[PDB]
Amino acid sequence: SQTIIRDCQVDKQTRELVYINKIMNTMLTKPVLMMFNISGPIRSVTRKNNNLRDRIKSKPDEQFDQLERDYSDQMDSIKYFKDEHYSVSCQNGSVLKSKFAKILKSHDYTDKKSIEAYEKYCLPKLVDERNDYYVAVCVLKPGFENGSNQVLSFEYNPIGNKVIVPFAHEINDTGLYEYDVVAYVDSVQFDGEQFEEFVQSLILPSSFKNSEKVLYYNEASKNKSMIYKALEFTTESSWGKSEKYNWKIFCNGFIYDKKSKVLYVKLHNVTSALNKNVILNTI
Repeated sequence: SQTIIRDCQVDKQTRELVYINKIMNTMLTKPVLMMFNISGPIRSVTRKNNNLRDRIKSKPDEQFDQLERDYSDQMDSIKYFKDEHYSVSCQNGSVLKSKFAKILKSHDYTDKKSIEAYEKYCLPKLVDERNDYYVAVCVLKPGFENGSNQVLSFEYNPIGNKVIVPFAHEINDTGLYEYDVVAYVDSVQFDGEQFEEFVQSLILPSSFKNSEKVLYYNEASKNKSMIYKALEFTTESSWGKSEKYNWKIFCNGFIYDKKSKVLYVKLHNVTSALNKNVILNTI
């Protein structure tokens, strides 16, 4: 149910975004819509083996585990790409905005109410005036969950040396969005400012201990730079000989390897009033 993203430069002009969504692995009863921004037009769409999900996920998870001290368990122009079960179209947001229902019908996404809903709560997040960023429309069809290929791979060419990390949620009534996504983005440049804005708006899960505090970290290390929040608290034995434990869990934010220009993102069960993408520069 978590969303896994891997975006890598595969050569001078091309990048590949691998997107694994929660939906993608459900018994789809009818066509499902997924839309997100991408920094350039797509030229190929493929499905990949499910083993890729854990391979990709382990990377950001591993990086963030290194920050924790979890004493648990202790003993003490529109382009189309189709398949028997999915249908995708790439186009500038303005275009999608200008022909939404037809394009969607094009992918066999009929339900009028649903179309209106997306046009009202989704599209606004995917259409920017300043830059007419591209949008990827994927309609998943029943049967997509049959087999071991519920992983979409988008081959594309970045416009203007930019890379969009698709975090934009659907606009909702409460103004609060719960995130659960991990990401791996290589060949990108650090952006402290927007990383901080994001980290500082996050609300961590609770350990239910009256003594817990949420600390904000923004530290640069030898090779890597980290911006994250963590839940910290102490636990001590009552029997005497107070062997104190300083727990440091629920670390979420951005970790950036300055040497290899790799970005690790983890926003696991955190809430925020921010509903936006992270747009970075390529290297």
